[PDB]
Amino acid sequence: HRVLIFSQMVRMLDILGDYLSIKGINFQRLDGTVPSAQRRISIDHFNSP
DNA sequence: GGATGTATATATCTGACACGTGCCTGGAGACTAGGAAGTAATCCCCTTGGCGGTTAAAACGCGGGGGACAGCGCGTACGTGCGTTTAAGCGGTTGCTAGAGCTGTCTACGACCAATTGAGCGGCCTCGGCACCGGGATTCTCCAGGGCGGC
Repeated sequence: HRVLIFSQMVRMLDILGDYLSIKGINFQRLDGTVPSAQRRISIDHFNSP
């Protein structure tokens, strides 16, 4: 399985990103701080076979 | 042997403590009215954490020259000291007037209260001016016919 995780706060997204960084899980991220080019890059990277 | 240095005692000066007195202002006691605390309702602004898109401001780098700063010379203007003058400072005259303080009288002026009403705040209707739409007058580009030339 692959999982999306939705949050109302981007600071809680930072907390989960650090949790997966010390945990060691390949994660990708999207919020309002990420510009549209890196958003397109991340969505295409997650959807690649 | 005479006079000088020094110690203890006595009279006088002076700031401080307590006693006395007035008086007037603060405190005690009582009453009352209203200022403010509390309550409920309504509505609008502010808080925190986000997103999206524009864009002009902020940031960064680099070249260069204008300006800040240091040094040096110089000459003038200010400091310093002394002798002389002068006016400030103190004490003094001599009267009159201004002003603080106190007491007294009175009157016009402002506080206070009730009734009234007319000037301030909000909305509604209308006009002045600006703007949207329809119709008439004026000017520009174009398609076709007539005449001339060539094989």
